[PDB]
This record gives sequence, structure tokens and C-alpha cells, in this order.
Amino acid sequence: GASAPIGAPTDVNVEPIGSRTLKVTWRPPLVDHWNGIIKGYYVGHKESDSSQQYRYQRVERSGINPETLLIAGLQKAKVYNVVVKAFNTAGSGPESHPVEAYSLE
Repeated sequence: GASAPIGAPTDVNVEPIGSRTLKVTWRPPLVDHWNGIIKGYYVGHKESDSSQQYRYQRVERSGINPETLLIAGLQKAKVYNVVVKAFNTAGSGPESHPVEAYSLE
């Protein structure tokens, strides 16, 4: 039946931009991985040395490439990593490999 995309978003980058904010950018999964229409993404992040689950934010697909998300309100002097997955109507696909960045002032 209907199922989620079968590949991860691509070219994920994470840039510290100061004020405890990270700038996350990424591109869609390979077109042949979409298994339908991409409706949006979930961006997950956590502290690199935490055994907690990733914390996620849902973002709608924009008409722009790459996609961009600012993650602000982070803690001082900690290091984070970020993952992204795409979703279609059915569900969310696999996640990108984490990309790491420090929350810088």
C-alpha cells in the first residue's frame, strides 16, 4: 500500500550563527526515493552526549531549495547534532546521518 519515502534528505549542513542559534539547510531525498509526493520534513536535534531521543520540529515543504530552518533558544556552550527526514502523506522516511555544531554566542 501507501508508504513513506525510502531515502533520506541530502546535503544536510548545520552552521552556528551566534546567539545560541543554528542554521540548518538540506535538500530533498533522491527523486527516486520519494515514493510519492514530499509534503514536508521533520528536523530533529539533541545534545551530542545525551541518550535522550531526538527532539523534532515539523516543517512544510517550501518552493525553495535548499530548505532552511533556524533552531534558536539553545543552551550555552553545548554541542548538538541535527537529523532530517522527509514525509509524504503516508509517513516519514529514514533520517540523514547527524551533522554536528556548537551552540555559539
